[PDB]
Amino acid sequence: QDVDFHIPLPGRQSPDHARAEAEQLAWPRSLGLIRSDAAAERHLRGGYADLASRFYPHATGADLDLGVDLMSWFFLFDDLFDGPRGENPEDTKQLTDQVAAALDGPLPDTAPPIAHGFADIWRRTCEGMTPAWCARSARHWRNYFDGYVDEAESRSAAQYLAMRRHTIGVQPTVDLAERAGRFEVPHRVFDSAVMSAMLQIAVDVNLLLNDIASLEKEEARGEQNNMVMILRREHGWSKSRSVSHMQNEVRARLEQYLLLESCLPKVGEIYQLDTAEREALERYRTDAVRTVIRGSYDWHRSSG
Repeated sequence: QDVDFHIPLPGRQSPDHARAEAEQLAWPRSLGLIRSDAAAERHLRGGYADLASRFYPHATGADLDLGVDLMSWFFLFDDLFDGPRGENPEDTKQLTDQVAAALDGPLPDTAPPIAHGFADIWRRTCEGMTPAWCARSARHWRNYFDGYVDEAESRSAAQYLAMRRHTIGVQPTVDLAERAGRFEVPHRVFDSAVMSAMLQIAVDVNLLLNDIASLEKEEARGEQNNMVMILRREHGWSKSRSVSHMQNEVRARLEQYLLLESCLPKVGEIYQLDTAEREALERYRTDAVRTVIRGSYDWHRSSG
């Protein structure tokens, strides 16, 4: 909670958010993901419908619900690896595969509820979008899953960031902004060195914000796979020099984000984007990439 940062983007949040936070439970309940009332309340206090409403400021009604549900599923799924299952590449994969199976076709009734939940989400993420968009999203989900498997394997900052960039969930998050918004950035521009650089900054910034906010919690339990802990190790720094340096890393990433944003008009020329395309890319910049950057910061300033 509350550490100062340099984030020059407009804070926004969906006008339909309250109604969204109110009906939050019907979904995870009906899919067996939350059984008892104390678990429901343990959920309400993570504040996932709030975060959804900042990542997806442009959404409403069922489109906002799909985001709320993604946010819920995200944390529910993450819990299942807090156990012993998290240090054995084979129990992780064991699970992973049953969830990732949903990307290829229908699931056997005997699949865990965390996998039927995911399928309900994906069935809704893709309906109405184009086949190619759909396939690009699926590719992203599979690395997410493999991210968890390559993490269980582990029993260096550049090595830490390396594995963390997949497990964080940013990309499939951003992908959902397109679906909720009902638009799609030009596929050829999505693959561009400039945009993927903007995407790598959204990811990096998110895990640095995240690692700072939860500093006192993972510390009390001995975890050494946290940016702060790792930064004192590699460099031999005091816990306060490790935190300032991260604020710096963020500040510098945000500076550059803006630099890249200015190269965007020229990038649209290079790809000879037409009028509609030039616009879908504008939406993507302001409604998907920006919101994932700012939404998280605004959120860590009250909830979760």
